[PDB]
Amino acid sequence: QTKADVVWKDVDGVSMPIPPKTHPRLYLREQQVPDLKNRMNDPKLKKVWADMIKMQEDWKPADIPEVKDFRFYFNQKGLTVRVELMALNYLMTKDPKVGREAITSIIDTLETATFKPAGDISRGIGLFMVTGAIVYDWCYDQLKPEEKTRFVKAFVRLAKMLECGYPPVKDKSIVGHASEWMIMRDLLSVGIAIYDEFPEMYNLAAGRFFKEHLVARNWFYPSHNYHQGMSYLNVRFTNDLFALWILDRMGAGNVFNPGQQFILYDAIYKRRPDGQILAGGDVDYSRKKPKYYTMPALLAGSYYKDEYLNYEFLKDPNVEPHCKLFEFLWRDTQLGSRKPDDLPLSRYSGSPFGWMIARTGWGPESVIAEMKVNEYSFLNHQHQDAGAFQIYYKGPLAIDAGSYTGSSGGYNSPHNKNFFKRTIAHNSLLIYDPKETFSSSGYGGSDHTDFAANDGGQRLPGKGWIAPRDLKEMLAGDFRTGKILAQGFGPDNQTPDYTYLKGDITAAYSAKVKEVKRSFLFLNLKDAKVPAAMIVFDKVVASNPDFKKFWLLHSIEQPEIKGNQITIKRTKNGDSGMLVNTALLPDAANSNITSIGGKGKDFWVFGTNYTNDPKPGTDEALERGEWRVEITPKKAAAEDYYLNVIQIADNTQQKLHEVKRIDGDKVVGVQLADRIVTFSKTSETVDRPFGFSVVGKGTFKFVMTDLLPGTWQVLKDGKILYPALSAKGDDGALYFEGTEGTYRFLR
Ligand SMILES: CC(=O)N[C@@H]1[C@@H](O)[C@H](O[C@@H]2OC(C(=O)O)=C[C@H](O)[C@H]2O)[C@@H](CO)O[C@@H]1O
Ligand SMILES: [Zn+2]
Repeated sequence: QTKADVVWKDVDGVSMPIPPKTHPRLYLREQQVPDLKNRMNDPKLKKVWADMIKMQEDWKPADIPEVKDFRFYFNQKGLTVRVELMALNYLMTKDPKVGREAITSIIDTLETATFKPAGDISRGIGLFMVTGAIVYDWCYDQLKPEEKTRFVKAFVRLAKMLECGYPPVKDKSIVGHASEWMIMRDLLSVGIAIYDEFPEMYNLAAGRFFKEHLVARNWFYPSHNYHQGMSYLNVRFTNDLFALWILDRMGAGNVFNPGQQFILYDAIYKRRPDGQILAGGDVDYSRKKPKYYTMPALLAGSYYKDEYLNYEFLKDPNVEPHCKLFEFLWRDTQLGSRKPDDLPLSRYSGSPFGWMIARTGWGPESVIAEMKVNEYSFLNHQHQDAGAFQIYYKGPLAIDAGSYTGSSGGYNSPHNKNFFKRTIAHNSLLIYDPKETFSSSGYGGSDHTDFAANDGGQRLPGKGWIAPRDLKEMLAGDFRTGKILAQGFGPDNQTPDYTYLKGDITAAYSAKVKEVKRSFLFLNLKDAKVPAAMIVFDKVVASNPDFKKFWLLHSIEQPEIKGNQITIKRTKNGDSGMLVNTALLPDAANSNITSIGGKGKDFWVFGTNYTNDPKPGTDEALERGEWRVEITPKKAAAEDYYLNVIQIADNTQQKLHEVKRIDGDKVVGVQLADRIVTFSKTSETVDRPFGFSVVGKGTFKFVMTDLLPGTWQVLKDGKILYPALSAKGDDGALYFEGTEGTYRFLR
């Protein structure tokens, strides 16, 4: 970590650091050179070094693939490993000979290397460049002049092959491949290295980083989450952190908003007791291999001295071979670790996310609930899933359906364009305009289509469903998808009885709607037999009554529908959770409850099924799901309200809680167990007096939402009960306890 000591100057109105005139300055500075001897003698890093020396042997000829993937180069072997270890050895011994061998071992091949086109080859080329930059900066004072010219020219030749182009003016700065290794590690590392001879490279690489990449990352960082889904969180957040470490070790301090520290807590909250991670954005599923965020936990953990993240890394302290050197140089072996068992049970991610993760524990019995507004969309690996909810408990119950890969293909698959990334795949809301079109001409890198299917979902923002170049372009465009209206959890911070969230998601949709709102209320019922519930209350106003509205609930197994009750079970893979939904609004007379699914109908989108069967032996628990429940109004209307109450329990639980709808003037609500929860009848702010009646035994906990913040008064049976309570602005809510009787609220 150290304090910045380089000189800053504005370039085109943007402050940027200037590389110091001194070597070493890549991945470390002179200041930390003498500390390598101890890292060699630190046993936890002994194995790491041992591993790298093993990596020195060449690929045995017959085992070389022939299709030279990025997977082939990231599994680094042979000469390039050797020269890195020579260059390191040169820092440690100062020995002219050791340094000169590194320079001549690498230089010929660096200027000659050829790279056959293959999947994400820029990764290979980029890592080759790193190898070169290490020798160049680490052995700078052993370089002959002719050699520097040779190296500079080799680097430029290699740069011109990178996908972002050289100059690096191509692709995207918030998402996409240019948001990965090519600029934040690879191009940056070389530019730093050759700055004395050819500063243009640094000026371009870091130019774009500070002008674009950084600005866009600092903007969302304060909310401690990431937008690329729970798989690509790995590569993308890793490359942010490479920039972090690189520039700090250059002498530029931490250039990112320090909130970066808390981003990976979101992964921790999503860990299932079966070793898997809660789904989101582009992911696949497995029950064979637990998922880890090894590199992010390492880099962020060690830089910010964070024990919760460090523990995360300690789960599987095995870094990909091309990164073993960065473990060795940057890993904090002194830093401690803690299990997550003592963290608060709910975490909130503010603008531009508006996301709640809610839990009932950290052990085998944990319910895990996710609630999402989405203020903006980042595209790429993010799905158009505004308003979506997800519930796991002893297995996935209320699912985030579909899968990234399968029989359909991968990123470019029909299944991606037409189901996976679309609203229909999610526990959200559909409003079907038969005449809506969805421009997709810019999506993906293969198999381009001008349009994608109509799923009655949210728009495809951007110029044909591509991400914007950067934050400026984003904000000037059409990527806004909603607004957080209210949020909170309490009354205790550690074990909140409820978790609350409300968003206006109207902007996610086309002019087909006038207003779309969703209020989630998750209750931690603090009880083994039935440990959680979630109330969802929606307002949908369409530009045309004849636009069919849908409410969706996805599952793995077939749901049973019995009147106003929906029962979903897990009976496979050792899961045994149960979700039961009580449909309160629309009421039985205006409600159509229908299931769709089974073979041929699992990825169904109005007349067409976007087949995506797993590659044999994968997704063994079928978490890409096979069934969904649709709730539609019988009666065509511009304005409809949905009110659904979910309960979680073991699929062996006979008796659950009875759910009563509460109807007052101005408000609509739900009573179950000892919880009372109310909403504005119109889902707009309540600013006049209102009331309702409670009937039932014992003490109740009340959460009244949609209130005008200020001082409310609470009466019961005509007499003052709480002369003055305060509804605050963030949640617009009252919380209090009370027994049965007839209530009035004054303001
Ligand atoms: C700008 C963004 O929409 N670019 C797309 C790539 O993300 C996508 O590549 C897939 O995703 C990734 C990755 O982002 O790490 C790696 C693999 O190359 C792909 O699985 C490509 C694929 O055609 O399309 C877009 O250019
Ligand atoms: Zn999804």
